[PDB]
Amino acid sequence: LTEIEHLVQSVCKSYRETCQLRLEDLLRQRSNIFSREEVTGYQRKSMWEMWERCAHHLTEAIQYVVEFAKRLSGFMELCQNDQIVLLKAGAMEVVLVRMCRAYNADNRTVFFEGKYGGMELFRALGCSELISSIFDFSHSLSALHFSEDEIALYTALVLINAHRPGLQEKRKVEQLQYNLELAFHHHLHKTHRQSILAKLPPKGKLRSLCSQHVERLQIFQHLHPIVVQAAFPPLYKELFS
Ligand SMILES: O=C(O)c1ccc(-c2nn(C(=O)c3c(Cl)cccc3C(F)(F)F)c3ccccc23)cc1
Ligand SMILES: CC(C)CCC[C@@H](C)[C@H]1CC[C@H]2[C@@H]3CC=C4C[C@@H](O)CC[C@]4(C)[C@H]3CC[C@]12C
Repeated sequence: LTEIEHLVQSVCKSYRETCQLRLEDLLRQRSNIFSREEVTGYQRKSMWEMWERCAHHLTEAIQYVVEFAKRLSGFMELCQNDQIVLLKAGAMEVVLVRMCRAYNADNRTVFFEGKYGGMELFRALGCSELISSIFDFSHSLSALHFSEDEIALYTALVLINAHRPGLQEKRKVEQLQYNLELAFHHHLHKTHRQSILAKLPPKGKLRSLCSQHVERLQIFQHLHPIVVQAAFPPLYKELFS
């Protein structure tokens, strides 16, 4: 079997081992929806408590994407500067894509702390426009009905992007990117799913939504800082303190 069919398998394996929540569990749990009383309970929480909860869930989700990245062929062989550049730009873009698996377009709910709730769950954060943007992005992805393997290959390409400003070894990233692009294109062809290519977000869209999200996270972190045990300290230090 070709270098490319092995690359498809290695990316899908890495994804399955780092996917954090099982799609089968997320789909089954769709009927499990926060009550009016449970929603009011969350809305009455202080923004500092809701921040602690959301910051920790987002940090944990990022750490799953760091593991994913570390398991991609060639990622660990990049200079550390380039590993940091790709993960700083890319890891939260991958979390925002991964969210569509935990999103129900039927009732516009996301899986959060054991049940499905709407964006009004997060009212205490005072972030309505940003959170509405994140829900809308997930709503856009949900219409693709991404397979686990499509999500794996697409999110590998979200990360392995030679056009990120700051790369020291651009040609090493291009070589990895070309192989992952071929793997993705090969797999869509093999599975009669080339139709999703025309429906993928414009790439400026994910970058710009991600930029707004992280900017807001950095403001909360400045006001009420959380600490975690860094999975990748050089990267952690490029964002935390
Ligand atoms: O475990 C780690 O090594 C690690 C763990 C997390 C990151 C990482 N956090 N992050 C955030 O936006 C973030 C989050 Cl998710 C929660 C609270 C505060 C923040 C903020 F201060 F950075 F704004 C990112 C964005 C983009 C890329 C990587 C990361 C990086 C490294
Ligand atoms: C401070 C503000 C910006 C926080 C944003 C609030 C909402 C949008 C956040 C808080 C917790 C987040 C979730 C935390 C963990 C996961 C699991 C991951 O596998 C997919 C994304 C998903 C499901 C996140 C989606 C976005 C989320 C629901």
